[PDB]
Amino acid sequence: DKISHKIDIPDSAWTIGIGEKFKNAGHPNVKYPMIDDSYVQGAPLGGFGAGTIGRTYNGGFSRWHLEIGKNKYTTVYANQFSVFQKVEGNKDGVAQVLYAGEPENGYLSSWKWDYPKESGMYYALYPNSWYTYTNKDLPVQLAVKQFSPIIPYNYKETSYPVAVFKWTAYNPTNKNVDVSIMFTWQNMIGFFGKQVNVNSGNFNKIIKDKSKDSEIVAAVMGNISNDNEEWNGEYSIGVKKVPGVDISYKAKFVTTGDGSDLWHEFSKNGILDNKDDETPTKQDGIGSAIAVNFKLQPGQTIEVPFALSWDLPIMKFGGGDKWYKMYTKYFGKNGKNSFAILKEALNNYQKWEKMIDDWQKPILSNKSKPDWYKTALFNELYYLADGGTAWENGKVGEKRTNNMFGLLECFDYNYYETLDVRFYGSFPLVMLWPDIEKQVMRQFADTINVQDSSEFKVGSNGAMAVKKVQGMIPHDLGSSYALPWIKINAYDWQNPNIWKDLNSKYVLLVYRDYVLTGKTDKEFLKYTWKSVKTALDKLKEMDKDNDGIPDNEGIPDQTYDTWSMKGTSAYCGSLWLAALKAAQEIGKVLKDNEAYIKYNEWYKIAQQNFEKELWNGEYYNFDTESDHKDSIMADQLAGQWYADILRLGDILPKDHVQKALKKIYEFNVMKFENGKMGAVNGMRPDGIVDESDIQAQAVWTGVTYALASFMKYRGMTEEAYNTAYGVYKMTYDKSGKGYWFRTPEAWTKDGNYRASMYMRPLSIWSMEVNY
Ligand SMILES: OC[C@H]1O[C@@H](O)[C@H](O)[C@@H](O)[C@@H]1O
Ligand SMILES: [Ca+2]
Repeated sequence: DKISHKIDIPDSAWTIGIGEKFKNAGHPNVKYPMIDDSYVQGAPLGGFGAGTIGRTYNGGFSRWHLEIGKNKYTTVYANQFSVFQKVEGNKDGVAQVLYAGEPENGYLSSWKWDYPKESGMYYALYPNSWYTYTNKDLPVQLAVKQFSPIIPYNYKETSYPVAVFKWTAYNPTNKNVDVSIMFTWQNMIGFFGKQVNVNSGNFNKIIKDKSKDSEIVAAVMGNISNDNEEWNGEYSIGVKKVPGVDISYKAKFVTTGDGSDLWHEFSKNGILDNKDDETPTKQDGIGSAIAVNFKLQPGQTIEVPFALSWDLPIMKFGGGDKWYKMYTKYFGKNGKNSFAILKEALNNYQKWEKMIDDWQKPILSNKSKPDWYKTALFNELYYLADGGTAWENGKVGEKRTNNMFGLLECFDYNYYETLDVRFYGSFPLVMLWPDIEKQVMRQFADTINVQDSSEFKVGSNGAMAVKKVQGMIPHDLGSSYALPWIKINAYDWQNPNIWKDLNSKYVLLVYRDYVLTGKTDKEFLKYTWKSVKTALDKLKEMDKDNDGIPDNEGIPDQTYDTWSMKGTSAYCGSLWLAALKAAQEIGKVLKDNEAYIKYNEWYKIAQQNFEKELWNGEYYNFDTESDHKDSIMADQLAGQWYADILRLGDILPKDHVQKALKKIYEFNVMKFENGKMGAVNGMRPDGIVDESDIQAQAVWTGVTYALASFMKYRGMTEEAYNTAYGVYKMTYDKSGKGYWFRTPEAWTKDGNYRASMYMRPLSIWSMEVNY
């Protein structure tokens, strides 16, 4: 490996060998079908609301999130980078697809597949990833840096459906070498969203943009139809000329054939036929190819950028609603703009690299923080783009001043912005894209007094319940299978209208968003104040025994939606205390004296009673009435966690908080697989895992990172990092379970999982709240 020193890979990048087999991978631990796309994954490409494309460490374009809200894992084998190399004065050269694999069927059988093992590495530090190619049969070594412009406090480039591939080639040998790099892409119009005739009308064209001292050559892969539908638009790939390189292209090769129409040209001398051909296809799949060729002298390096764009302006949801995607604000809505997007990237990618370096640098340059932590912190952010993210710029047909946003909980449970989960998972948004975060919270504020009296069947018990009760915060803002933002509470396993955490979590999220954006946004507090008061007043009515605290009802009436709580719970009860303290503080800011007085009085009574009912001398009991009420819950003081972040002070005595966190570390972490897998949710006082429910005996990745945050700002530094380390290790390490770029909700002690690609572990960013 002589190429690594010509490029700049941070030491904290996650790494794996190209073609590496992983032996220890986890699988779903549930009874019902659940997504398992394997460990062959990589950092995604694409902006927020754009649809994303997962290119794996083996090089394939395989995890397709272009249909917003859907996860489709299938390798489109035509989509590749390939290399030709010939030592000057040899008879023949060699050509190789840079993919550690081959197709299932006979299509593209002419190409040289099966990039060999031990011949390159993949590196990822989201939003950047890299591949190096150090192959004994390729005298020139190559690397590529690939990324999309995901940039905090930037709501423009961050939305773009674009990826840059910046190649570096270096000749360490004593001979001249002829080198070509070729990007191939299938015209994927009709890959999703088209019910019949999936290739029909697809056509490819070549654009040559020759301005002064500059040239871009691109293929635009579209359809002759001007229908404004989810399936229609354009893909583009292309390259920018640099000194020393020539460009060649082929507009049309057949992807549903043996591929020799393209490959006979490239394998001969690395130079394509430059044949334009706009003939539309009928049944056959087609694609385009863009190549560069250059000669490298001994010791010489060259850099060449390629790019990929996709203008698919319309997202459709299963209930029928069609929306424009966010990026259409900047490029237009007609679906004929892929070249413009591509050109913008090719002309500005160096600036974008610098902007990415500027935001990563403060963390990367802090030498008190271990590299493993940095690996997890940046790489967990894959989910903001990859989580079915929807960001609308208008309903198709009919303009407001805001752009509605939603991130899925996950794909298995296809719910937008699940509030009991976003309590943990929305940290990166408040800290890095706060205008989005406030928009999401205003969305929730608007739903609080919605009433929907129609009934649904509750999954856990078969009872019928009202869909949405006035004054109760909803569980979620709909499903991609139905009507995001319009039909809320898509979730039905439990009835969220009787949850005891949603209303308190809502208030805490509101006050968080004010505090962590500098305590200046009074207008945001004003917008949400009526909803905050309503939320707390409604929850207070669920106090059945007059101790001033809502009563859990002996069912799973909160985020641990199979783990029953009864009476006063540490979890919901601490959240209630913190929510009351937040509302007091908002009361003061807004000069609502009577609210301050009321919530202050509620707080004093509740706080006194919480302490009396649950403090046992070492920790706070799980609750006052359950069968294992004295279990040690990892999340028992979630309210105090948030109160620390919100600078609300002590809701409980410092000494007791400290004792409880020490107990959690000593038990839930260190007595669960030697502290190498995170914090188990429930432990019995004798040091054995609580087995009363599957949730009690799992580690929740987001709970655990949040607990690490809580420990850290209570000065338990070693405990904090050791607790977080088990999550990092299981996710990313060779001794883990192979969950990189699909961090799950939960795993049991065997390492097997529930719900890959989950929002909750974005809570790692709560470990950085001074950002
Ligand atoms: O894993 C537990 C989670 O399951 C999801 O299906 C629910 O939508 C969440 O509210 C819950 O917290
Ligand atoms: Ca009560």
